[PDB]
Amino acid sequence: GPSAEEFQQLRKKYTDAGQGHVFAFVDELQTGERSQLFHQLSSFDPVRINELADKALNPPASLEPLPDIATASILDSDPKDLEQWYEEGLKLVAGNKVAVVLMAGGQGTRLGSSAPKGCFDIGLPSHKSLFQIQAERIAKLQLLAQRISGKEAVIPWYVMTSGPTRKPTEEFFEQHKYFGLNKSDVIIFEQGVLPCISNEGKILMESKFKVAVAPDGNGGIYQALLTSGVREDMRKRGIEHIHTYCVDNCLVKVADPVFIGFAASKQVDIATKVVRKRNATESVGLILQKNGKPDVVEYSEIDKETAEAKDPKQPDVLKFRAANIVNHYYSFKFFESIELWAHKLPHHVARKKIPCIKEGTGEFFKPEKPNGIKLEQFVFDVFPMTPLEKFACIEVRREDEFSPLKNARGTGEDDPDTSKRDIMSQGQRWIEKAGGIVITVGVEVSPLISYGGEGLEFLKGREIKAPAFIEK
Ligand SMILES: CC(=O)N[C@H]1[C@@H](OP(=O)(O)O)O[C@H](CO)[C@@H](O)[C@@H]1O
Ligand SMILES: Cn1ncc(Br)c1N
Ligand SMILES: Cn1ncc(Br)c1N
Ligand SMILES: Cn1ncc(Br)c1N
Repeated sequence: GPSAEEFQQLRKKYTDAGQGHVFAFVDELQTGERSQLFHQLSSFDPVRINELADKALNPPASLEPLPDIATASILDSDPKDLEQWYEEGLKLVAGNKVAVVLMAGGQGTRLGSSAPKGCFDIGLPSHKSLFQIQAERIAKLQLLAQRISGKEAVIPWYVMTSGPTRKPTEEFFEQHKYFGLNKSDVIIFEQGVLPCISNEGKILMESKFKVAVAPDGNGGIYQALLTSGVREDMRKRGIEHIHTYCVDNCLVKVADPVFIGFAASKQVDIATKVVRKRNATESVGLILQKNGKPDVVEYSEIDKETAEAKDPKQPDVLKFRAANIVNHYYSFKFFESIELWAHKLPHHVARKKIPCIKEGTGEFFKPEKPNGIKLEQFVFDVFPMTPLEKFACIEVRREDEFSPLKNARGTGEDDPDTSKRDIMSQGQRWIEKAGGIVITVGVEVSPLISYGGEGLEFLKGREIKAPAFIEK
């Protein structure tokens, strides 16, 4: 019983807003289930929900590649610059100035796992989860940074989850003792939610006592950094540089020192990585300059014309081919401005099949056709807020840096088999370059042995029979 007169004023607000049907079932509810609905409805402003539904449902460009000033490439940067960025990056780690934010609030709808995507075991000989691989890269990088400071290096690991992934993720991290990181340096927090909206603009009811909600997209990171206390913790620690990435990339160079030292040396607010797009239809965002500003056209939003546009003088090469691999740098100073622009991030509309109560009956039904929409903010929608001179984009090698897990085994791409093959082909490559000989497919190299190919001299001359696993 959370008051009765408060229940009344809340009912007025929703009914005035044309959303009174959320109370249609109140008179047959337990006291617990009533209190659930009251509290959760009180967390949403129904007028604001109408505004969003209206823009989504009744909705109302100069478009060029990024100029050369804002762009760089691992593939053709002066090696003096690559070494200098690497060294400076590593200095910043050794200065305890580098934090990581892992975006891991995804559902993995194409993967159809029961567990968080970061728990998934892609069938490596180690059977290590994506999370563990990433934790060991952090572990290894901390050790590398010690080797040029002679002091302990800490990179705090902020892990952003959704309501659906938060509990299993914390249990997994706990069961694995945080993969050998200090639990005090790993913070698990949660992104926010928005209500799912029917095609007619009506809030959808999951049960007779609960509204259907969904995570607010990876662009919900910003808001969540404030409300979780994470930005505060970063400030306390003296963090100045933050690498943000998606959980699903099994090759991700966590806190990559070249990237950090590149961005810091340019004094950007924001930097981002790309790879050459694989073909016209790859499900990647494209980074470009839109209306004079840095920006991303998401794969779900691009038209055929722009996706298939060819380069004037290279008729089989796409004009727009800087594929977003969700690897971002921010200055800490950028995050200090979140309150000024968080509310300006647009809401992207996705038409979704949302299980709910049929308004009228109460029969909790799984719908056939998309009955409603989910709204999501995207992390990269801050790019057009950022001046070109304070933005930087750097090309990396797909085979070293981007191998996403989108689909279930059996698909044939961006799946557990392509992921394993990419990690094991990278390990063989590194071993062969250090003098090792591989019989033979591929070799898994623990990040604790090598972060990025270093430290493998001990393998010179040794014959390794693939498939193998190099651990301590
Ligand atoms: C909002 C966002 O981060 N979108 C990203 C993200 O797409 P998904 O819809 O999450 O698969 O990962 C892609 C790379 O796997 C990237 O190209 C795209 O732009
Ligand atoms: C010239 N160009 N366009 C996309 C990307 Br990647 C590069 N290098
Ligand atoms: C994108 N933006 N707007 C104000 C400020 Br300070 C920043 N970084
Ligand atoms: C044209 N462009 N976009 C990103 C990057 Br790297 C380059 N060169």
